Amino acid sequence: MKQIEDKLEEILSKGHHICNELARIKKLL
Amino acid sequence: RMKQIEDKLEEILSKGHHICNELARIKKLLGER
Amino acid sequence: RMKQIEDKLEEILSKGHHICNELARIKKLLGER
Amino acid sequence: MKQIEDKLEEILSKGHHICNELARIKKLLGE
Repeated sequence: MKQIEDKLEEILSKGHHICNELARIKKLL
Repeated sequence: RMKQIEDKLEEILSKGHHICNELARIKKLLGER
Repeated sequence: RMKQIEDKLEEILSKGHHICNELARIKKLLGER
Repeated sequence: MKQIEDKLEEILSKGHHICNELARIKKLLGE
């Protein structure tokens, strides 16, 4: 379970990064 | 055409935030039992 | 409870694949004009 | 423009990675 939970938190944190990137791209366009 | 793409990006990053919230919920549940 | 979480992960999977397809579409459009 | 495209390709790349990871996790929980 700890590996699953740590992987979901990794994916979480990358999804947040992806949302920030798409926000940045939207503003440039 | 550009306004359509900007609005689609806003939609996707909204859905992306929702997905992340759903995964955080799942992570919480999986740690309890 | 576990079956519910597995089914939700399959929903999220599907939605993430759809999102990627949408972004690939956007990437195509933005390179044309 | 090339910067934007290359970032979108990085992102959807990583999205495919995320989907494979979630598919792996679903299988593990199926136990």
